[PDB]
Amino acid sequence: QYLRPGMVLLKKFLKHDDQVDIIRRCQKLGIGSGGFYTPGYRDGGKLSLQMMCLGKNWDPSYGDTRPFDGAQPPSIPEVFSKIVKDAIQASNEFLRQKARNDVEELPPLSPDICLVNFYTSSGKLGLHQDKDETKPSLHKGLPVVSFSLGDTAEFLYGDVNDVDKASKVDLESGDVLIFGGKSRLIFHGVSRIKPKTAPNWLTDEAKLRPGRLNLTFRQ
Ligand SMILES: O=C(O)CCC(=O)C(=O)O
Ligand SMILES: [Mn+2]
Repeated sequence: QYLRPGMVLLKKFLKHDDQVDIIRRCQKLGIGSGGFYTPGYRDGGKLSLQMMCLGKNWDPSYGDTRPFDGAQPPSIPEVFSKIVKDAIQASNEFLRQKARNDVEELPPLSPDICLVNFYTSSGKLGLHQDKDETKPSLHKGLPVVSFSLGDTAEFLYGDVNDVDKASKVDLESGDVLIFGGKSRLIFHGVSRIKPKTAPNWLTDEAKLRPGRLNLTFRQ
């Protein structure tokens, strides 16, 4: 649960039907206009990764359409935003209960982007900061809220671009991870996808392919 100031991991936060619904909506959004593509560049490097944005588009920074094909991203489903807000509320309640030092509290989020990352089993994403948001967003420490579904990721995090100084946590299917405030500019990334770790009920009900779906909400 508490990983460092303003960084909370909510285990198995996503409900059954919400996990299925997320996958089904992403499968459909993923094949249409503004769907998944293989990025030519990601800060930190990458392997076996495809992405698509909902809300604002995030290109190699932010815009209304993808330059390479002109497609407008699908908007962020209202259910996704609701679950983001619930995660932030639950984290703030936890932080209030944990207070001994200042009381910690994460800023609210009204996300206008969702980056959807899909990793196959050989997937990885190198260490980087989420630093492309506007200066006021960053200065306010508005959090990043990350959903995990499917196979488990080994997620690295730390203060610098060196794995030797990074911590590791597993992000398992259903987990929501939040980093804001003093943790907003952590270096972070995905070192490994653990094969064959997605819950069977999810693979079966959502017809989920091998790998991991991440949704990362910001601004
Ligand atoms: O897949 C993850 O959990 C990391 C997502 C991420 O850091 C990003 O795409 O900016
Ligand atoms: Mn990131």
